[PDB]
Amino acid sequence: DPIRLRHLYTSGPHGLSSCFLRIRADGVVDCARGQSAHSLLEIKAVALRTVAIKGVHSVRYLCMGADGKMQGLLQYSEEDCAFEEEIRPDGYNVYRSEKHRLPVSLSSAKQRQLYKNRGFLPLSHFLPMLPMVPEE
Amino acid sequence: DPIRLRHLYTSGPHGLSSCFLRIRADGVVDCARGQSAHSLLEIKAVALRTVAIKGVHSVRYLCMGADGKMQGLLQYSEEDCAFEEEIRPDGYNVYRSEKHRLPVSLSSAKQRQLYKNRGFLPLSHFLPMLPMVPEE
Repeated sequence: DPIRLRHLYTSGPHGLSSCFLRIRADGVVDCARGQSAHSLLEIKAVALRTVAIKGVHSVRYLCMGADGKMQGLLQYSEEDCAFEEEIRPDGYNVYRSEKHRLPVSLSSAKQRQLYKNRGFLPLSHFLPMLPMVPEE
Repeated sequence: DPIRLRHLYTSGPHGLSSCFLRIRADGVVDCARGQSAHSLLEIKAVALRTVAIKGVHSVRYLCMGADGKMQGLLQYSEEDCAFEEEIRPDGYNVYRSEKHRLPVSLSSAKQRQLYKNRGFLPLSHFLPMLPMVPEE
């Protein structure tokens, strides 16, 4: 199916923390305060509900490593960079990794303990936002 | 690409504050009133729009530390001393640090609060000036 250019938005319960998934040139994955060139992602279907996410600007694939820690890799590998896209009741998406048994998330090392301490991960629900300006 | 020898010029709104980024022998980074041997910088491309800045006279690399505070280090480290060079509408350049999420600036500790209080940093727009006398 068609390719999608979007900005993945998430936030904490307070709301004051607006976070757009950003893939940096140095391979780091963090939170951007608003839509930017580093947060513009290319979401491509690889299988049924499975997708690959690539930073348009950094040209790095969103990949999952140890503990579900996210990073941007220049080289794509299905097992670490392909995720099952699922819509949640809140209308946001969760991107799950089969191999790592965890959803993509911008949670910190300390926050990741909540996946088995409460059964969830902070900053793991993402709403694909269309860019505020046409682009392709 | 080729190496560039320049003097980075900036100023305050009053204009009365002419500032050339100076890298001192004692590692301190401050404002020079005019072009001098301490303000002669070597700007070298490391990647696409990424550059390294070294004081010719002090032989110190322009590096960013805590709060974006600038200092001159004898030892180069990409994460703290490499910046993305971007041209602004005023024709001046802003040198951004991916790791520190801030632009190079000669702002004081008190002035740095303006980055999130207004979204900018004083003395962060720099115009690379060619030396007024040939040199290499």
